Amino acid sequence: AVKYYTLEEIQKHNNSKSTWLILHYKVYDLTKFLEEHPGGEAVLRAQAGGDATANFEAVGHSTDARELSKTFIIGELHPDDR
Ligand code: HEM
Repeated sequence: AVKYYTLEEIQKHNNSKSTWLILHYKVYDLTKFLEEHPGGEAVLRAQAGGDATANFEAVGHSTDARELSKTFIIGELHPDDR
């Protein structure tokens, strides 16, 4: 299978580096994208844990981003979260 991650497991990644989150039932590791991500390592690290779909969408982001995200996809939201 793909190995989905629970909101909890994703929630464990919210300290300094470990920065995961859920964007439309999809998990994106951006731990090695903090300093890289133009928004500035802050909003990403803060919204880390999950429930950033609205935040991500609120920014809008472009096609390039939408595609990049897929390259950063680590899996999907656990089938026991939804
Ligand atoms: C799925 C992974 C993500 C990728 C690949 C990504 C990529 C990008 C890129 C390329 C930009 C440039 C803006 C543009 O012209 O489109 C950007 C800006 C931005 N992103 Fe992301 N992003 C991701 C996730 C997030 C998340 C989860 C948040 C919310 C916590 C976020 C918040 C922002 C903000 C605040 C900006 C700057 C807008 C501003 O305040 O001026 N991004 N992102």
